[PDB]
Amino acid sequence: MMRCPECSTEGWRVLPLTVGAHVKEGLWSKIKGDFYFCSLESCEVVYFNEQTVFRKGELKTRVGVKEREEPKPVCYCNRVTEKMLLEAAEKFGKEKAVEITGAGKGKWCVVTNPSGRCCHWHLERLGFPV
Ligand code: FES
Ligand SMILES: [Zn+2]
Repeated sequence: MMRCPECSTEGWRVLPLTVGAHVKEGLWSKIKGDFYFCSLESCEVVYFNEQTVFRKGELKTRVGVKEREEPKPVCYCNRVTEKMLLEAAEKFGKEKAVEITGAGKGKWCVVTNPSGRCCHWHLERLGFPV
């Protein structure tokens, strides 16, 4: 609902629980309420709100959609990278790759995933309908 201050993309709400799991611990005192996640590949911003912006360099976690080179995480619960997904998609086809990597099968995404959401959105963005 809130728009990224850098790229204008609508972000999705994330709780302090999620933000604290992904930002460098030295920045925890700056986490004072909800943030919004910027999912745009080109934008340096990862979390933003009225008070504070955390860019890629302020996170301890690599955010898959923001990374140009491997490792490019997609599923954080099951430790699946873009490379694993496309390697397997070439061998077994995109649908059997999702099934074989285990991407999307976890439940702890609000903490493991920087977006605070299940990795389906990124899987779908990559052409792996789930
Ligand atoms: S991040 Fe993929 S199932 Fe949680
Ligand atoms: Zn942005």
